[PDB]
Amino acid sequence: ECSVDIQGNDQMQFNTNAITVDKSCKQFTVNLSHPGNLPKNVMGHNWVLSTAADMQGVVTCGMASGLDKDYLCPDDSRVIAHTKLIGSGEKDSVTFDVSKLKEGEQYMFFCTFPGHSALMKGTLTLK
Ligand SMILES: [Zn+2]
Repeated sequence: ECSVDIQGNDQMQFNTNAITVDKSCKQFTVNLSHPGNLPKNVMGHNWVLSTAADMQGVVTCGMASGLDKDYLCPDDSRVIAHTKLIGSGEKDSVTFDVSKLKEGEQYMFFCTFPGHSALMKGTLTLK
């Protein structure tokens, strides 16, 4: 409806590649969980949303910020929404206002844990 449940596993994979946000939604929520066995310092996953153009810079800034900031730069204006960084058996939800999205743009979601973004990314589109 106006939410999606996403799992990030021990093989650096999200279980979706593409999220659609319905125009009727005023908020949208992502419920993130982490099946598998590995703790967050070795296989952490977050779900972070930006424009496609901003993805790399978000990722690089996160790398500079490190594990103790959950691999995101504090106050990064390019981050539309984000969960916290989670490890196995943990969960986190993020809810954001759909007014923050422009219609028909293919934003990207991804994990900013070192090395996860090229495998752990997808599109989000407001339709
Ligand atoms: Zn990850």
